[PDB]
Amino acid sequence: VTKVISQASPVPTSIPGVADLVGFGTGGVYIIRNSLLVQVVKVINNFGYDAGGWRTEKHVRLLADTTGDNQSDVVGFGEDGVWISTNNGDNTFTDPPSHVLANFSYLAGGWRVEKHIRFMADMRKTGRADIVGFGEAGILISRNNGSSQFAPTQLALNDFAYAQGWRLDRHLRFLGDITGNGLLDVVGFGENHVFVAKNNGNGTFQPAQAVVNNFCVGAGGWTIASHPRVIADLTGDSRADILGFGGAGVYTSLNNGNGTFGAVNLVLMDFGVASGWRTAKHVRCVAPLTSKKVGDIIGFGDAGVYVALNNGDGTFGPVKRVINNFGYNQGWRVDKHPRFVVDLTGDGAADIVGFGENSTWACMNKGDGTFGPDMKLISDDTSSKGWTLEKTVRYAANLYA
Ligand SMILES: CC(=O)N[C@@H]1[C@@H](O)[C@H](O)[C@@H](CO)O[C@H]1O
Ligand SMILES: CC(=O)N[C@@H]1[C@@H](O)[C@H](O)[C@@H](CO)O[C@H]1O
Ligand SMILES: CC(=O)N[C@@H]1[C@@H](O)[C@H](O)[C@@H](CO)O[C@H]1O
Ligand SMILES: CC(=O)N[C@@H]1[C@@H](O)[C@H](O)[C@@H](CO)O[C@H]1O
Ligand SMILES: CC(=O)N[C@@H]1[C@@H](O)[C@H](O)[C@@H](CO)O[C@H]1O
Ligand SMILES: CC(=O)N[C@@H]1[C@@H](O)[C@H](O)[C@@H](CO)O[C@H]1O
Ligand code: NA
Ligand code: NA
Ligand code: NA
Ligand code: NA
Ligand code: NA
Ligand code: NA
Repeated sequence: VTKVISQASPVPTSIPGVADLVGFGTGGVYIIRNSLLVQVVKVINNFGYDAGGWRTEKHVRLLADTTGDNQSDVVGFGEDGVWISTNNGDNTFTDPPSHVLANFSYLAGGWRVEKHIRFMADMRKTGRADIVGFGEAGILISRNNGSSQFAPTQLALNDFAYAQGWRLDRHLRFLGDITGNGLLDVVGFGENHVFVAKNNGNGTFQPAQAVVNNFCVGAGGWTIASHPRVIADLTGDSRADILGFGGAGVYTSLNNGNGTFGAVNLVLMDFGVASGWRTAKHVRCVAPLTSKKVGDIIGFGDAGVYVALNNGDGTFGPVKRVINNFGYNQGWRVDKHPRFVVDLTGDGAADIVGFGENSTWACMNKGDGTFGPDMKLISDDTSSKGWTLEKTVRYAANLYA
């Protein structure tokens, strides 16, 4: 499946891949390298609640390859600027980090978690991640010129920002390739339309185009509170399609190939409000779980994990409960226990990992969207050891492969 960057998952993982685990703890940054010999390693005495004053409410902490060597670096949008610790290649990182740009931050640029969105993305196919912010006047990009040299911001597009009415309480913004050229374009679920903007390849976009009169708060009644939406390749043409978890169930609009979109269809009467699904208590994802390399549906519900497998064309097979765990009825809580659907084995079929009450747990995908037994990986990065949502950040991320 293709690289999609979203508000919900700003650190994309690779398909295929062997994702590592990263924790921005109170004392700093810790990693669990995906390997046969499992352990927790502290790598930076920074980017933490008690290690530099990092706060979920004011700052953004991410992983992205900022150098082009295919290793992920630690990036923090802090109080006064953007701070980077680079991956040394051997499960260590530079410490202290370096401040590379006095912008995209609370006091330098006036950026706010409540109003603005900050991502890291290779926007020009350089192999390096540029800074991309949806701010006040539009989308601002700082070009990564290599060797920690970040160009001052340029207004990539005068849209998808606070001045054009975009709000985190009402709308969704994504980066994803909707044309097939390998460049990340902008997809925005606005007030009355899904808009797209095509990437020019040089740090700017074409003007936005309304492509679907649906999936929005003012078109079809789609709320952030009840109806999560994603973009993902549902068909295998490498272009992002639209999928929504609506009232009745799952709605899709398939990309025509060029970033225009087809009809809106209800393709599955499950995973919606009508079948009991709730943003407050459940996790719904789209990720490849089989050899077809298209988006399948995963849902951490009450009784456990439910999957519907894509037939290969954006329609789905029956819903099956594949694991009687990671669900609400086994004590998993959206506000305490992060759960991710990511490739941990390198075969292209996404696995399940969860940071539980006492242990990190995983289940291996057998390659066909069925799973093995719940495996206990390690008793760290968990609630019981002080890792809370309010004070810490945890990701699955490809640090190397
Ligand atoms: C939240 C934040 O920006 N924290 C930074 C910290 O990472 C850095 O070590 C320090 C250097 O003086 O400056 C603080 O502002
Ligand atoms: C929150 C926000 O968008 N702040 C930007 C700032 O990052 C940029 O340096 C400046 C340049 O004019 O424009 C502001 O609007
Ligand atoms: C929040 C939202 O949807 N804002 C859009 C804006 O992006 C678009 O450029 C404008 C002109 O069509 O229409 C507004 O409603
Ligand atoms: C939030 C939601 O599910 N909205 C759907 C909308 O997308 C669909 O177009 C309409 C008629 O089919 O039914 C609404 O309930
Ligand atoms: C919120 C939730 O878990 N809903 C599930 C639904 O997906 C499933 O189709 C049904 C039959 O197993 O069981 C419900 O409890
Ligand atoms: C939220 C959480 O961690 N729940 C786990 C559950 O998945 C596991 O089946 C059980 C028995 O080991 O232990 C619980 O603590
Ligand atoms: Na790198
Ligand atoms: Na490196
Ligand atoms: Na900040
Ligand atoms: Na594109
Ligand atoms: Na597609
Ligand atoms: Na896998």
